[PDB]
Amino acid sequence: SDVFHLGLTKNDLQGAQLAIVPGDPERVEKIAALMDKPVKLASHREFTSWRAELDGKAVIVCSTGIGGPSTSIAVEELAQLGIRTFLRIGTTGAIQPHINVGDVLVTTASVRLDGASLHFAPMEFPAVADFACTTALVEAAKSIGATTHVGVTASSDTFYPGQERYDTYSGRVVRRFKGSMEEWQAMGVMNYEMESATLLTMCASQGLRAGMVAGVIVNRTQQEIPNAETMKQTESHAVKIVVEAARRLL
Amino acid sequence: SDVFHLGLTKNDLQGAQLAIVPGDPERVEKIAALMDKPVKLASHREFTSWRAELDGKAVIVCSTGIGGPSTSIAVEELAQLGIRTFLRIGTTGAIQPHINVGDVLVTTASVRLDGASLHFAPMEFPAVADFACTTALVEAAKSIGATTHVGVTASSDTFYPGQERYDTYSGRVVRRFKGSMEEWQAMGVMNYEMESATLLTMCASQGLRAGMVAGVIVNRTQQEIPNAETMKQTESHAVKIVVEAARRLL
Amino acid sequence: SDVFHLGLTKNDLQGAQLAIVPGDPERVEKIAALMDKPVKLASHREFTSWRAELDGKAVIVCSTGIGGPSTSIAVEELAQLGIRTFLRIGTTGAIQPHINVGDVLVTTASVRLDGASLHFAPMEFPAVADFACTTALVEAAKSIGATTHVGVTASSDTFYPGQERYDTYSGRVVRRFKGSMEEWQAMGVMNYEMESATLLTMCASQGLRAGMVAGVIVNRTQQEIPNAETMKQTESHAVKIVVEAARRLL
Amino acid sequence: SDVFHLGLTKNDLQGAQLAIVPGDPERVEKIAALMDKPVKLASHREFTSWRAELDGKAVIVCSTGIGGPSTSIAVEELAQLGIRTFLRIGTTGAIQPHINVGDVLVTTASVRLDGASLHFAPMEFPAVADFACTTALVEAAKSIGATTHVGVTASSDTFYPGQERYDTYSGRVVRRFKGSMEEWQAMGVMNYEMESATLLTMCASQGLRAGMVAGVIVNRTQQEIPNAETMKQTESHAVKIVVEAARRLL
Amino acid sequence: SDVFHLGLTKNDLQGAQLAIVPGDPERVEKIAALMDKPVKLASHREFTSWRAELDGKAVIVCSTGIGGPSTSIAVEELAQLGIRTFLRIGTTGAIQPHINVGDVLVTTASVRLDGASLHFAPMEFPAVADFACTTALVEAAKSIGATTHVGVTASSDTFYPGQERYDTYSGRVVRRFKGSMEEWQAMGVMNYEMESATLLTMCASQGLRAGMVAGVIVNRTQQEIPNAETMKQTESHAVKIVVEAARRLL
Amino acid sequence: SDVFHLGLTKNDLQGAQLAIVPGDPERVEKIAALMDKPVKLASHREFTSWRAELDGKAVIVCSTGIGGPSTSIAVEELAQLGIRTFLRIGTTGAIQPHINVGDVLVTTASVRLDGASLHFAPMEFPAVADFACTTALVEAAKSIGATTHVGVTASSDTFYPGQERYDTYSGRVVRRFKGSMEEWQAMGVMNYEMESATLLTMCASQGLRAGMVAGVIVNRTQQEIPNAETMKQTESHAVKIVVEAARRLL
Repeated sequence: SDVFHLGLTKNDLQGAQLAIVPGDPERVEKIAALMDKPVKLASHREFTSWRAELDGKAVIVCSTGIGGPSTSIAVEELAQLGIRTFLRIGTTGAIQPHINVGDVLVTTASVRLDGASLHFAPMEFPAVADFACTTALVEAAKSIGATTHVGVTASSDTFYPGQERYDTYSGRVVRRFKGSMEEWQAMGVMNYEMESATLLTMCASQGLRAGMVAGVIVNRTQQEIPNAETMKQTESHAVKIVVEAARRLL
Repeated sequence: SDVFHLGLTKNDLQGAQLAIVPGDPERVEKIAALMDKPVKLASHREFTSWRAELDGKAVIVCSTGIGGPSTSIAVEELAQLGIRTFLRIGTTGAIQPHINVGDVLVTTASVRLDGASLHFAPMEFPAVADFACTTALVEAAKSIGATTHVGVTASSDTFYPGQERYDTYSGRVVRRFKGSMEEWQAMGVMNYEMESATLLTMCASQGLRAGMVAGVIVNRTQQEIPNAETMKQTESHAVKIVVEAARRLL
Repeated sequence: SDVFHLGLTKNDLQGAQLAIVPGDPERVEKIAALMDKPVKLASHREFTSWRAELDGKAVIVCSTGIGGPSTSIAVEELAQLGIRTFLRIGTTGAIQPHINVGDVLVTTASVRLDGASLHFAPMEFPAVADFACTTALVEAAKSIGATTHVGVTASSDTFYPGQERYDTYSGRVVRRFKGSMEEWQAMGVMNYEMESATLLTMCASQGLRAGMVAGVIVNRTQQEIPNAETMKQTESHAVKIVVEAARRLL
Repeated sequence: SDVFHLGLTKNDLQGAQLAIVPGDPERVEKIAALMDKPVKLASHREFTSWRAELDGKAVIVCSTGIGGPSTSIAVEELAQLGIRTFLRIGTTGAIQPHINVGDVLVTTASVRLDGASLHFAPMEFPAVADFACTTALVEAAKSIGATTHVGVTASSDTFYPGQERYDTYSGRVVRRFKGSMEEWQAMGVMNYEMESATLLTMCASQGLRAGMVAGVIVNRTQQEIPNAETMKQTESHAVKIVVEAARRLL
Repeated sequence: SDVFHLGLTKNDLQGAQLAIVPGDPERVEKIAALMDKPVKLASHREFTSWRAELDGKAVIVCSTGIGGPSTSIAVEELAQLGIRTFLRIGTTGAIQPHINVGDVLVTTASVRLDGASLHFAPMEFPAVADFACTTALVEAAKSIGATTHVGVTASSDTFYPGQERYDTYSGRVVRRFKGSMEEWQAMGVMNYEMESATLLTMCASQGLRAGMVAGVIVNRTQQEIPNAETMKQTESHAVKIVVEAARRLL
Repeated sequence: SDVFHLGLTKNDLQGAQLAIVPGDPERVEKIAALMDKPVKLASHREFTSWRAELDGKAVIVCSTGIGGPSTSIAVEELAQLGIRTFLRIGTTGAIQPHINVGDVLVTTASVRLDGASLHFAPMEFPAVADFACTTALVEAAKSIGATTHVGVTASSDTFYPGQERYDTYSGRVVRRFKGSMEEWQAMGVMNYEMESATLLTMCASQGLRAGMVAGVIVNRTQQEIPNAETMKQTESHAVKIVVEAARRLL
């Protein structure tokens, strides 16, 4: 009630100025947990949010939920309240043979395959991650023992029919797409997400800092299938990483 | 469970082959209250699945979530299960002046201002509604008495920039959208929304009937807003028309 | 079909674990009236059972009665079904001079002036509010403006003597409770009620969440008369608070 | 408007001075109708007040609710309006082999195993019924042709935690209530109910006449199956007795 | 020099209004050695006391002596001097087989099994603890990730002739303590200590805030007793806690 | 390496079967000095043991410490150590307007205002002293020619309210004691100490003898500005006495 969707007043941030924003409310409480004073702040549509304390400081944990459009809202919504640094988080599947399940990727920039990012800046402008927000992550990952990685991620507007795949009802991909996983695999792209380009682009084009840290929970181009526990735990290695990094970014 | 999100068995519809689909999951129960003997099929995350008889026919309601990608996930799986026809109902703003708060707008075709629909069809192909679905919706509307307007709508992939909004954080509109609304506001286009672009295209091009009704929550060119109850006008006028419509197309 | 005094079964709860509890059964219809999925379940004895949904989860608002001998019944009748949390809401008079009519009052532990509780534990053991449900209430109550105080309460097995009241038939109080209120005031107790002693005492000793909040419908030490709605509205706060605190526990 | 909880206006009893106070309102009704001009007055919480008449004199019938604290108000609130002679009637099971599931008992005094009596007179004080009220009764039952019983009654504050029963969410049977039932028998106790030691006590210690008669729907002292033919019968007879009894008492 | 017992004087506090009261006279050193410019003030019977400075303000710390009777003197004479908030820290053993030798517990309220606590409030009043103090201690233990626990502690006035110790001269206690561990256990008690009760009870009922925190040195429940390097961390953890806490409560 | 809190063995006490225990350790030195061969033996918490001799037989001193729970500890272990007779010198305050400041009291038995003794024997059992240990005191008190006063005391678990002191921080004293000093005064009790109870009751219920003597350091009800010089000598004699007193009991 000062911004919509989120349903939060500027007084609900207790003076905060930074938000960690995953894309799922099941991580919000998990995330907020790893800190102290997590007084659930609200839940209003698909934008479920809390509020915690870190080094005696205000830091929020709000989600996104599939779709750069969906995302574009929460961040702007948030940003107009007080926040001005959107550390993101999440797991994923990489497209490189040398990259393992247990390693964590830190996205420097992204392939703008989404369509949403096109509302804050032309395509010639890059979906670039903030410098400090990138080093802060690498550190936080440089210190727990997580095989760090750094590069570019493809940010496409689709799960099955978009992300270059051929398993569904019909059996195709949009012309200009048909066979895109391969090509990127040759430009040194690491993973396949779906919100980064919007984020990076909508922060980079609007004088706002943001960083990204995922967690390889499976590598499609390899025999060996992942594991429940590995996935369960690994998921948390990514939790700590960012949680721990945000402190320096305050 | 045969899907990947909706979490429903193909036997869960018990006949169902149509489906009213709103973005907000909250309304799913609101909508399915109107039919006869309803039931909550399930409701994982932003994918609330309610079912409800209507003229002895097994009809269904389901949420879309915000954004075209989120949408793509619903419809694709819903169609997978057994549906062949959709019907979207929502809230929105009307750009034209002569349009009013608490009115119904039908859409025969949408301007593609996203990047989700592109995965199913080139930008030449049109975001067109379906006759069958336009028929009822228009009739069912003139049937319950509602100042009805019919035409074209812009389905922006963003709520703030794509729909040209300066009442924001930065107050800037990338060259592209600088003046788009004022320009739209002469091509005849009536309103702004976010999921029609992906719904119409993908359906129109997959042998699946679909249409889309909605109501005006606000006319922004206007300033003297509606009122809470005016907000419940749609929550009945537009809500009844889509069911009124659902019936005829049974 | 499941229990006796209620007439509910492990299917009327839609699998739940929490539940509200207003002693008066004519308040149940108003608790749920504030929550999505509001449906009426029965009307036995004084246990007017109702159900609802808060954030897509099942919540079982239910009523107790005057005293802890009935509440005895209510609590276990519910838990046995599958409830592991309870949040009492109610009516109360304040002994402290500075607590005003309306002011929502939360509790930490009630002074054992009942009898039922003595059947679940010794008088040495403390009728303590579960830290879990006590925090929730205080947040909600506080993140809404509610003028709150948190402290000690006096759970009497009677409404006139066990709470010093002379405007009666006789006009006398048995040695024991003679001048007690006075001492409680010095002792810094907050208010008078009749159900929290059992409830609290009861759950603690059995491994069950339990918290409690109520509303100032009357103060004695003071002058002013009972207003209008602030004897139904004075509840409004508590009513909502016990609900905004509801969400948080789900 | 004259009495907080019940509503009753001193002008609603019209010089009556007796009042049969049953458990639930359903029993309050089958009673009113047997006397004359049974008129309804009001119904709040577990308190439903009817108005009858016997031989040109006013009489009141009001439900009291479960527990000694519940009753605590029914009385004082009535006794505050004009009533001075109270009579209790309900149903119970027996503990003495020499009692069949069709008898009627009368309580001269009750073992105080409650908590709301201590709010009226030290445990040294007896919970004995008046002599007139307890004479009218012993006569009324001999009349109709019943098999009376005049003795002492167990007035527990809860169920199993103080009656040697168990199965439920096992609620600790206070170390004090170990080897209770068997010892209650050896001390010539007839039944077991839950509000008499609280009714009789607040009376005698204040200047009021109360009496107690009840039928035996069950007699767990044996495994010999119980016929509902008796259940409805026993009921009516008992009520007849009291209503006949009251005739004298007026 | 001001107080007949402690010794300290109004002056020797420097406006301080919060004191950490550990039992032993050493711990006091351990603590105080953590704030700014520690300074001994007095050492008289079993009441040694220093003065510190935390986050800018003046603070106190002070040994209590065995049992609550000893505590009773300190607490009072401290409060008399100016101390309004207290905070206890000690050791103990678990009753639950799930509590571990490295865990820490905060007490909401304790089963009053002492005797001295009876010179303040009746046996009904609870051994409840100030809401904030209690919260202040759950955060601290958290702000440093500890195998934390929260709930009720048991505290009598004896070591071996009481707290289930069939080991001394007589080999048992009166008919009160005779297989009670098993008892309180079944009711959910975390530990056994002696000064807790008295403290909480005396405080709540006077107008002061007090918190109770401890650490499990011996896993008495189990066949256990730890060494000399762990009987040190237990303290470092607890010390950093009640200190970290006190900071906030300041 | 024998018993913790004390820290003493057996070869440690040269047979010593009787022992003097004067609460305060700082006064242990100046007692052992009165008997023969005064040798120090330990110093732990307050339990400061000191070996000495008399007439060729061993006698030990071991200050107990404020409160009964303390003493409880000390005595329980000395006893394990061999001791089997205890004399308890200490100070006190009289409540009679005939006993001056410096008088010497001898206790036959005292009031049980403690709480520890309940672990040693029912409240009914008396808190009396051995007879040999009582004549031993008296006579020797006559011996040095000291103004004696045989009688009874009141043993309080707490020093401020236990003995109705209003000049506290809350200026409040619970019900059980409000005006508790005139009840005693009139009753015929002479002093108010804090350890006499556990001692006597604890000893008189196992087989050990015990005694009690104290010097009047402060007469409550009294005033008449206490003459400076008299207060030390006050404690002096009552020391000489016990030492000498202990003479006959060897």
